[PDB]
Amino acid sequence: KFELPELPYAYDALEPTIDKETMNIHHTKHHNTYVTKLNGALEGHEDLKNKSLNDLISNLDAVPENIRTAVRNNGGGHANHSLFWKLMSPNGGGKPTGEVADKINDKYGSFEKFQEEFAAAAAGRFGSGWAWLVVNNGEIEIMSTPIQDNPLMEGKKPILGLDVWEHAYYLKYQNKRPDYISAFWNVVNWDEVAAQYSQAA
Amino acid sequence: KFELPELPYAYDALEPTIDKETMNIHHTKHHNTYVTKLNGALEGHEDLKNKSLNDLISNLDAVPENIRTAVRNNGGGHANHSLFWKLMSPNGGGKPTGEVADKINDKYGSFEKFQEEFAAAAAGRFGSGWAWLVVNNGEIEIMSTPIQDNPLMEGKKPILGLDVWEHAYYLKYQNKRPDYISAFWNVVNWDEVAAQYSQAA
Ligand SMILES: [Mn+2]
Ligand SMILES: [Mn+2]
Ligand SMILES: [Zn+2]
Ligand SMILES: [Zn+2]
Repeated sequence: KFELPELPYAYDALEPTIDKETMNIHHTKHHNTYVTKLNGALEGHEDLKNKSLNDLISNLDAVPENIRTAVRNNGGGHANHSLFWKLMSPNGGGKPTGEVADKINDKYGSFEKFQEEFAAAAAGRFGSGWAWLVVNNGEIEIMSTPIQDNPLMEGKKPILGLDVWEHAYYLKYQNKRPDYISAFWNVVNWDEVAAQYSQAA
Repeated sequence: KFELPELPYAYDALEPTIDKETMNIHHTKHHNTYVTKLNGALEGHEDLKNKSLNDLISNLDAVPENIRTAVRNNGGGHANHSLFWKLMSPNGGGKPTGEVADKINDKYGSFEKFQEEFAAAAAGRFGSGWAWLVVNNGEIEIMSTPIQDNPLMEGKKPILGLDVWEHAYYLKYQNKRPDYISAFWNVVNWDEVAAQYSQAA
């Protein structure tokens, strides 16, 4: 029921920023694994096996203790990475657009301002985890979920996130995470962020 | 007061198993950073600045909330990695020796038995973290501390640990952690484990 999604672009379609090589691994390895561990946990747990990844991820209570964690770590990863793949593009980057843009300025004053905040957050997260641009009600803040936890698990709808696990950049940038973070901006598809905004609200 | 320690061996003195390259980074980058962040936190906090890394790490309460975390994440890392560097050797590996050996058999029956347990633990830890072979009283168990937390922070004296952060192997093994884990065994210096055992007890 849960399947590994197709990359809307080539694996080298981002080769300057993120090396096609990690793209290959991070996609056909890690991610896939999550989709695997996931499907094979809900195996036999009927009522669960009938829920959307989102619902499933949201109400982490309906899942029995015995496998709650696995649906978490694997349910989140599969969800997080799923989103990630779409928040980049060979024909993307630049500055935000749409209401998302405005809101961003209403927020931290200027986009560059926001960025400086985000970059800081993405670098804040110790160990593994992700950084995001939630949308709590008519508002949007900046947070960072550890390991694979997804913000939807706290009632906050994501619209932008950045894998910060060292496996998402250690090949090309090793320990220089800020560099990886700076680079990110070039590929980020604000069109998606936009769409992901209207739906949430 | 706190300084980055010298590697008792060359950076390529483990080149078949762990690539000299990561050895260089993991040592002169990551680790160093921790020693940096550490010294620069206790800066000004007098009574603290007079404690041994161990004491300091142990009683994580005496540290004010405002910097407790930093002494943690950085205090643990600096301690963990410090130990790690010594738990390997170009002239090491093989099977355990000394009372440590016996105890190991008393424990899981056989060393290979223990290994199978350890390897499992090292692979268990989700996200970042380390796996260890604690020594609680006259006994020794197997656990895994997340991120940089160190078992000494729970009253358990370490004698063996394995960096499991993806930065300790992603260069040579990428996502194949079990392989990295298997490989580990070859370099592990049981002589050290031994010594580290007598002292604890
Ligand atoms: Mn990832
Ligand atoms: Mn490390
Ligand atoms: Zn069930
Ligand atoms: Zn003080």
